[PDB]
Amino acid sequence: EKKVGVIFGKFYPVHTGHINMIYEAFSKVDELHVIVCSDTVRDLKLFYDSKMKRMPTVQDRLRWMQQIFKYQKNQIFIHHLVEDGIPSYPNGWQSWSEAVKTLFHEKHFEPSIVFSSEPQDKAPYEKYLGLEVSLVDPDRTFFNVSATKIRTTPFQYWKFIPKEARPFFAKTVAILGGESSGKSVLVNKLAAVFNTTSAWEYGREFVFEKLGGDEQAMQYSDYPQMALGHQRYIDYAVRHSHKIAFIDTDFITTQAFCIQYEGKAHPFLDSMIKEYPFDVTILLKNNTEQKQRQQFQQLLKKLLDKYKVPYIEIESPSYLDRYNQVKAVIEKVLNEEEISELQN
Amino acid sequence: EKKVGVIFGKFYPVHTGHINMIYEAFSKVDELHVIVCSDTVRDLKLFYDSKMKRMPTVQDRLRWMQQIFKYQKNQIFIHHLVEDGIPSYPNGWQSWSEAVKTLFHEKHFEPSIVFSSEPQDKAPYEKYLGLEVSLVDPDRTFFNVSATKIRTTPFQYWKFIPKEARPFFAKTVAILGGESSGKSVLVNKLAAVFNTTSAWEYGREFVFEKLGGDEQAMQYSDYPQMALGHQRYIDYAVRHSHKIAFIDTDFITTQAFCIQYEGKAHPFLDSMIKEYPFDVTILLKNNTEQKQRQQFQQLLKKLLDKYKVPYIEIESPSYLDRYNQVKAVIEKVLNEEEISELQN
Amino acid sequence: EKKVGVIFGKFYPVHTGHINMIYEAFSKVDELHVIVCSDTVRDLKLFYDSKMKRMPTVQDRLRWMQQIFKYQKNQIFIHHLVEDGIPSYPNGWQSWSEAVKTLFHEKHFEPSIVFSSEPQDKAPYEKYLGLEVSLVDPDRTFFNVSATKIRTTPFQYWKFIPKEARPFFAKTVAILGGESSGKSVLVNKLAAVFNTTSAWEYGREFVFEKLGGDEQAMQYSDYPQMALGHQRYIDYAVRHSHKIAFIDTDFITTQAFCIQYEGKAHPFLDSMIKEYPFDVTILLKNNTEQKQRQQFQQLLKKLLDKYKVPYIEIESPSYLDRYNQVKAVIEKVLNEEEISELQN
Amino acid sequence: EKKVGVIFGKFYPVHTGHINMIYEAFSKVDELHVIVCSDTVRDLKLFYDSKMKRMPTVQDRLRWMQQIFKYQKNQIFIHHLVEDGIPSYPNGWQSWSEAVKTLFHEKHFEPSIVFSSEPQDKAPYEKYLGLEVSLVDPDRTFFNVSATKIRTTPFQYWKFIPKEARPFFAKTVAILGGESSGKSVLVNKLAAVFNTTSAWEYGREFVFEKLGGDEQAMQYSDYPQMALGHQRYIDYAVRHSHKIAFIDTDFITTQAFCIQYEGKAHPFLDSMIKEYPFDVTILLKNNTEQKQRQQFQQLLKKLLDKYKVPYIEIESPSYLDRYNQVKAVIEKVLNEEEISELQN
Ligand SMILES: NC(=O)c1ccc[n+]([C@@H]2O[C@H](COP(=O)([O-])OP(=O)(O)OC[C@H]3O[C@@H](n4cnc5c(N)ncnc54)[C@H](O)[C@@H]3O)[C@@H](O)[C@H]2O)c1
Ligand SMILES: NC(=O)c1ccc[n+]([C@@H]2O[C@H](COP(=O)([O-])OP(=O)(O)OC[C@H]3O[C@@H](n4cnc5c(N)ncnc54)[C@H](O)[C@@H]3O)[C@@H](O)[C@H]2O)c1
Ligand SMILES: NC(=O)c1ccc[n+]([C@@H]2O[C@H](COP(=O)([O-])OP(=O)(O)OC[C@H]3O[C@@H](n4cnc5c(N)ncnc54)[C@H](O)[C@@H]3O)[C@@H](O)[C@H]2O)c1
Ligand SMILES: NC(=O)c1ccc[n+]([C@@H]2O[C@H](COP(=O)([O-])OP(=O)(O)OC[C@H]3O[C@@H](n4cnc5c(N)ncnc54)[C@H](O)[C@@H]3O)[C@@H](O)[C@H]2O)c1
Ligand SMILES: NC(=O)c1ccc[n+]([C@@H]2O[C@H](COP(=O)([O-])OP(=O)(O)OC[C@H]3O[C@@H](n4cnc5c(N)ncnc54)[C@H](O)[C@@H]3O)[C@@H](O)[C@H]2O)c1
Ligand SMILES: NC(=O)c1ccc[n+]([C@@H]2O[C@H](COP(=O)([O-])OP(=O)(O)OC[C@H]3O[C@@H](n4cnc5c(N)ncnc54)[C@H](O)[C@@H]3O)[C@@H](O)[C@H]2O)c1
Ligand SMILES: NC(=O)c1ccc[n+]([C@@H]2O[C@H](COP(=O)([O-])OP(=O)(O)OC[C@H]3O[C@@H](n4cnc5c(N)ncnc54)[C@H](O)[C@@H]3O)[C@@H](O)[C@H]2O)c1
Ligand SMILES: NC(=O)c1ccc[n+]([C@@H]2O[C@H](COP(=O)([O-])OP(=O)(O)OC[C@H]3O[C@@H](n4cnc5c(N)ncnc54)[C@H](O)[C@@H]3O)[C@@H](O)[C@H]2O)c1
Repeated sequence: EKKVGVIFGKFYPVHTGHINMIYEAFSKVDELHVIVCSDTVRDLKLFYDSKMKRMPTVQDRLRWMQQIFKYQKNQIFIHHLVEDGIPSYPNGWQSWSEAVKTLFHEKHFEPSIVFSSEPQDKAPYEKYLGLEVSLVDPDRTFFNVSATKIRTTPFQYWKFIPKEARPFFAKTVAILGGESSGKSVLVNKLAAVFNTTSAWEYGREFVFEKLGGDEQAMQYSDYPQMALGHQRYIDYAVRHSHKIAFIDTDFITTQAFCIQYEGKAHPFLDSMIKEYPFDVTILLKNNTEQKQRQQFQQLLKKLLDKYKVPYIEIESPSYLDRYNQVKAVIEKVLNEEEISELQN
Repeated sequence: EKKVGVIFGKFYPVHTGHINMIYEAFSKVDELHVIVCSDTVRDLKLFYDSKMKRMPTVQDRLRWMQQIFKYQKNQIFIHHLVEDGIPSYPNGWQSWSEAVKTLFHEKHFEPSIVFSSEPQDKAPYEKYLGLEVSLVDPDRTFFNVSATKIRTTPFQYWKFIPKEARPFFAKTVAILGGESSGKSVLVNKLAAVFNTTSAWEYGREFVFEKLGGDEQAMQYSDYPQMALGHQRYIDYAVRHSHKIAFIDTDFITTQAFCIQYEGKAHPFLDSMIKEYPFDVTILLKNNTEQKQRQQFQQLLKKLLDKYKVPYIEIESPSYLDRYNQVKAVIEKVLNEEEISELQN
Repeated sequence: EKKVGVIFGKFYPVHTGHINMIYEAFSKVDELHVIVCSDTVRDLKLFYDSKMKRMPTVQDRLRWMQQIFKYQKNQIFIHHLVEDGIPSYPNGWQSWSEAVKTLFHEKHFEPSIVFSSEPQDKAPYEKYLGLEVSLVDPDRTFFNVSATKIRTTPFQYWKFIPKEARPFFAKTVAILGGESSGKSVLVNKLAAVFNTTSAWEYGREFVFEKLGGDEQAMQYSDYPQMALGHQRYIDYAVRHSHKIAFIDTDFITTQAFCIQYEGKAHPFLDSMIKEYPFDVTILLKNNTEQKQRQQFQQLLKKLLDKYKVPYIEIESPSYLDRYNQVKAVIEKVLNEEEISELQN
Repeated sequence: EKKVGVIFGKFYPVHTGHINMIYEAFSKVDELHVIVCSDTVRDLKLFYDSKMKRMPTVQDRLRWMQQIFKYQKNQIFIHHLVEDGIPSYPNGWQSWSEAVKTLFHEKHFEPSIVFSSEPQDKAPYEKYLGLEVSLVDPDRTFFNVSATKIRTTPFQYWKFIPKEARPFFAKTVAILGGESSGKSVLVNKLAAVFNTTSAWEYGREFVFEKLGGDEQAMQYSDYPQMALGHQRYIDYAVRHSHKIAFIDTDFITTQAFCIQYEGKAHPFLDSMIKEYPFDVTILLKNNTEQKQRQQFQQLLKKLLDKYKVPYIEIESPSYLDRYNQVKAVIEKVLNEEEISELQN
């Protein structure tokens, strides 16, 4: 025999709600085929309509599934269905089931049962696709969540967002400032206090070594690697972030460091800057315990100003203070919003 | 010059409160020495007084620190101080500072400053050890927590327990039952619903292969490895557990499997059984959709009964039901307690 | 359409020769099914006939394949075929192709092409199974190797053995001796000199801490974990061994340590001892630079003697010497053999 | 007391010879300080004098040590000594020992013994630094190797180069060609045959999906990640390369793919191209079993030609052939050299 089932979704994004369902259906079959359906214009409207920074590609999405069901990749399959031109959901099944059928051929599989919620699809599935259907928790008894709720307010529904997607819904807070090191501790204490992650300044060991005598501790061709490692860090922090990820330094800090020590810029750091924007950038100013430091900060603003980097500069007299000021803004990110130079 | 500081603690256990502090002190020094102080009898009373399953050894403790501050192991050091015979805290400093001094010699380091909270120690530190002292968040402004609070009610203070210790405060729930597979899905759905982890049945692929024809899919010398892998799983689940970790099958299930198929027992599975007890063991019985299954369950109870394994057997007519029954008990673990055959 | 191919083998063991082939066939199909065929008695004769320490189970074998082709597990499948009762290779195809057919049904796949070498199978495959066949490097142009060559002399054909199997063909050399620490360095220098791996003594840090004052640095309930970690180490060393893996200490050393400090034994260490034998055990004696050490060595021999642990004791006056003596024996393992108390 | 030793080196590069030594010295001390000494102009001459592609920075070097002795970072330390202006080796000790002394202060450590080979240094060390010295294998009995031998002919001394450095001495061979897929298999078969590694084309799954209908399977903003993953791969391949690492596709192939499908280029791919050159680039042409393929190859040469990418184009009628042609060139890399469009 060999039972075989299908599933359709937009998975924009994928929540523990879908996830659970998919496993459920999977325990009822020997082989399950999971379809990620996209609509260039529809998807596009949902993205812009939301407040998501970057938009998840079809690839980004397929990959989420591809990953979530890796251990079972030998039974659970994942395909992409393109529904462009095909009339809006309520009615188009004739036109839709066409492509579905097409997929089933060029992908060589014939499902005989479909899983879902949205009862309103049973008959139609039965009609145009002619399959046995099976409702599964439509009342949302388990996993009281939706792609729209998460897409609208990520933080209120965080426990429902799989770690594969987190990158499209987490917020990164980068903290620029002088070698004060107060930064790093503050960056760590914050993550601690907010039960979340942080991503150190990659190569901080040499930064401190240079800055000190050693002119060769950090040189022009080092920067690229340094940046790339700082990236490895950030990604772990996001992958595991609770809602926000504190990032010690940012790529601009690295491009700043370079320039100051070589007079040159380095196209690679430039590229990184444009590739990995941050959600919130905070600038720390101090002046109470004289060198070339004031020059770095000068340089940071200049570089920050270019690139059009929205940032909110903090000035403070003592540690404990700075901590509060920052903690304050963050608190507004975890809820409130619209900052830009903050409500001060 | 080269500034150098010390810290004393019992770290029973270690919370994000201590952790934070230690980093703080660390940013004020080039080299920090962290002392884990033990008292055979004192420690012993605290353990038994609590409701912790296993007791953390001196090694277990040193290792927590050893690990938490691994990346900084080149500046932050960790030592063990034995305060047995030395009179109870309030007064004994003369007798205590003796050993401290002894450590500082046989460990070749001379700190010149000490960090802590508990102001009541400044003068004494200044007195008997003669060091500069520095209060740090005594009001517990950040990290409103204590070794006693966590030691008393782990779950209420979970966000304060580092993942290194979790094993001594998390609870494992093992679910025994037939090949029903409903187990596995249920075991996963549970972890999902409770935003926590689960540890699959290692080698489930072959279990299902055997059980089916293939008598060679799982044979006597396989068991040891199988068990050990199931262990790798459990440990990840605990290391990352939210408060509880659902464990598909247990070592007894493996020893049961063996016996049934070889007539023998296997000393190794036996050892594993006695080494890794579980916090809660749940037994699933079914009888509504006839083979040799009833024999396995029979065998499970026999093995469960020996070993003195406290367990609570669940009987149920349909999936959705079983789910509720289980979910019920769990809910009592996350709060209430004392079950043993449950309040039914 | 959807092309689909099969492959048959004993894979006892699996060499880069099979591996290569399988990928080759895989690039010619959309879906490849790889059959591991076993014969209780045949396999059994091949094992005993060889000089392999432990025998690879059907599970051990399926797992090798299961692993080697993990990334492709969604297209390349692996099945077990039982050919017991079925007449010896040359003739039995009628009886053999029966089961093959049976598998193809209860496993729901119908291949239409078979890959192999051994031309002598084309017609028969064409005959009894009726499939298109395709020779692939029968002249062994690439991968001049065989399951028998490796099974006979592993070391001469090491470059052909995948790391998944290495455990069944690598040799472990454990080195027991006093805290001399000369051990560890020697154990490392050896691996270095022989461009191979080594597996440290897990928890050496505390061993040295105990042995010194700290009676609580290593206590009875620590041993189990310590052992298990030492195991994690050994396995990495084997997984990556060049031909041999130097192991600092052995499980008996741990059971010895225990006894000496608790008077008890600990069933768990006992189990480990019986589970993980070593290929060569070397004993280091010294007496030139008085404590309780002579007692440990005494204890090691007593424990070694029981368990029936074949071992070769080395006595030496200075480091450089010991190094040569050891290096000597090893050299005989990489080639010659039969030692037991060595050729001295 | 607390014994403490130093070591000086250029470590250009670091071989298992140095490594071994350093551990040796380490077993004779409680704390060892390892100095990496650089000379802008000297180092620079050694690099150019050799045939190394990229030059190891001071950072690259410190990091090698920093890494090799990570597990022991709490006792073995690593420092950088700048000997610029200080007269050439044979004589300058007065001027050299000055800085050494300076380091010992600003780095707060006072060694009382020095390790090395090169006896000719004992007295001088004794003289200008006044330390107890200790020869260690000067006859190069163990580890018959030198920084110059490796720096001159890496492959002949591969077993002596730690995996941390491999990147500066391994060779990467990238293989460009059409979706033929013959590439990938060939790229893998090569690594197999040469007992070495390979780094697949990251995201090959979608490449093949696009190329086929799916215009959304791989879009403009995907490229950056794709590239970066292909990088993760290459780095593993080098880190573990035997002497050479076969790389499926190269960054130009990715920039080519982009352009062809968006008409644009993407600055990021551009940056990657300039950052990660390859040692040998091979181009595969085919014309025997018509689409838009000929256009890609056209595009590859255009992009290859720009960037000034030295490449050797291979034309061949059948697989087996191509394999030989390639295998041929490689064989010349493992020994001979100077190719550029090859000796054909
Ligand atoms: N044009 C047409 O006529 C036509 C007809 C049928 C389908 N379609 C397309 O097929 C796709 C199907 O999309 P969809 O509605 O399934 O997208 P979706 O991502 O919202 O839902 C995926 C599945 O998850 C289930 N689910 C969601 N949240 C759940 C929760 N909290 N608990 C349990 N289950 C939960 C849903 O019932 C659904 O079957 C769409 O692209 C749609 O436009 C089009
Ligand atoms: N907060 C950070 O940015 C950061 C970066 C590197 C390492 N670490 C910590 O150092 C310890 C081990 O260091 P090591 O000796 O392996 O040095 P390392 O540089 O080799 O560490 C790499 C390890 O750090 C982990 N890691 C990477 N980015 C991380 C992040 N943002 N947050 C937490 N972990 C991250 C990785 O999973 C990996 O196992 C771990 O506790 C690790 O968490 C933290
Ligand atoms: N017998 C004697 O006369 C004598 C005298 C002095 C010390 N001692 C011994 O020294 C050891 C010191 O133990 P301890 O009191 O530090 O143990 P502890 O583990 O409770 O505290 C460790 C440190 O963490 C700080 N801390 C704890 N919770 C915190 C939080 N939430 N936020 C910020 N900081 C926090 C504490 O102030 C303390 O310095 C004990 O073993 C004690 O018996 C004995
Ligand atoms: N829930 C489980 O018990 C369990 C066990 C193994 C793998 N997995 C999952 O399978 C996927 C990868 O499988 P694979 O192809 O590497 O097979 P694998 O058996 O090699 O997986 C080992 C991997 O699983 C992770 N892992 C181990 N125990 C785990 C646990 N209890 N919960 C979650 N992760 C655990 C480990 O960190 C490791 O990376 C991951 O998503 C992993 O989480 C889950
Ligand atoms: N009783 C019967 O009548 C009968 C009939 C047919 C098959 N069988 C069974 O089918 C199984 C087939 O075993 P097998 O002979 O394939 O075992 P095998 O493990 O030696 O070979 C597996 C495959 O690898 C290929 N191969 C091996 N070394 C190679 C190298 N260096 N380079 C390239 N290719 C290489 C072989 O040609 C073969 O197809 C056996 O169990 C056999 O007894 C039985
Ligand atoms: N030779 C050994 O037995 C051994 C054991 C542990 C660590 N190490 C080395 O220490 C360094 C990192 O230490 P850490 O800070 O992560 O401590 P750790 O104890 O956490 O190291 C575990 C790491 O060591 C590796 N490892 C495990 N057994 C190994 C073995 N026999 N040989 C080589 N590597 C092994 C594992 O893959 C893992 O990444 C690495 O260079 C590692 O090779 C060696
Ligand atoms: N200008 C001056 O007067 C003066 C005086 C003394 C030292 N120095 C500087 O100090 C540094 C010392 O450099 P170096 O000569 O040690 O560099 P190196 O990298 O070649 O050697 C490092 C160490 O490894 C040992 N070693 C190398 N290969 C070995 C092998 N195969 N087996 C065993 N041991 C091996 C060497 O004996 C040496 O002590 C240089 O920068 C040198 O110029 C300068
Ligand atoms: N040859 C390759 O380029 C390449 C790339 C990825 C994975 N793989 C193989 O796939 C298997 C596991 O895949 P997965 O399910 O984790 O997918 P994955 O993409 O998550 O695999 C990442 C894993 O592949 C290893 N890896 C990365 N680059 C590698 C390289 N060039 N050569 C060998 N290993 C490399 C990494 O160490 C890591 O454990 C392993 O056998 C791995 O070797 C190979």
